[PDB]
Amino acid sequence: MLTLIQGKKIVNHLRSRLAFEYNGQLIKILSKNIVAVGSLRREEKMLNDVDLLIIVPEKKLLKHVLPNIRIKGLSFSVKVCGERKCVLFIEWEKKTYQLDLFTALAEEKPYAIFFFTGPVSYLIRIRAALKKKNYKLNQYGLFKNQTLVPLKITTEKELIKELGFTYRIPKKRL
DNA sequence: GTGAGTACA
DNA sequence: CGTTCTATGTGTACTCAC
DNA sequence: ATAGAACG
Ligand SMILES: Nc1nc2c(ncn2[C@H]2C[C@H](O)[C@@H](COP(=O)(O)OP(=O)(O)OP(=O)(O)O)O2)c(=O)[nH]1
Ligand SMILES: [Mn+2]
Ligand SMILES: [Mn+2]
Repeated sequence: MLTLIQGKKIVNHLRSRLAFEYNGQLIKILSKNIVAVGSLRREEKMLNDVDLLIIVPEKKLLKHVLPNIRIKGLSFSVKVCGERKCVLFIEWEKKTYQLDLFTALAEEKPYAIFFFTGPVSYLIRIRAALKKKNYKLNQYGLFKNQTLVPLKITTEKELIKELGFTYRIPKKRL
């Protein structure tokens, strides 16, 4: 375990140091395209792991953008990886800590953040509401009866509100 | 080289 | 009848027949 | 959020 002060330090260092190797020359992951989520974005006092959400700008880099990932100048061991979820352990200070990573394309941004900030209890509650209205909300979208439901939205609030729910900051999300 | 059961969110 | 407790979801990456 | 069930 590690604190929000530790986490904040760790996430800030990484945002200089991320990139993936796309067939030789490695293309630099721009930090305006990475977003701290889960506990750290809710600003909980104590952290179990740092969970991060990378936004890809074309679909056909998902084949590359997590299983060929590098963090400059620091050690790590991989336990799992895929196109959209990739879990890593880090060596920080003398510390070993765990780092989840997650991807969505820009079309998906707020829903990935809303899904990934948690908390777990909030996600469990919030969904039942719309299953009662026979809708489905996921990392990627909002859908009904097998067809996506498009909305005129850009940020997470406009999503939560377009869904018809109290918007609140991630500290006390429940 | 399609398809159920599990692990971990 | 009011207060309170409780239940509630679903995708990714993996494994292991076939 | 939301509704049903257990309890005064
Ligand atoms: N724990 C958990 N998280 C889930 C689940 N489903 C979706 N999530 C989302 C919400 C979480 O905020 C996000 C990552 O959660 P984590 O497992 O890393 O923990 P979280 O960030 O909530 O805080 P933590 O790492 O426990 O200190 O994934 C689930 O079933 N369990
Ligand atoms: Mn976390
Ligand atoms: Mn996590």
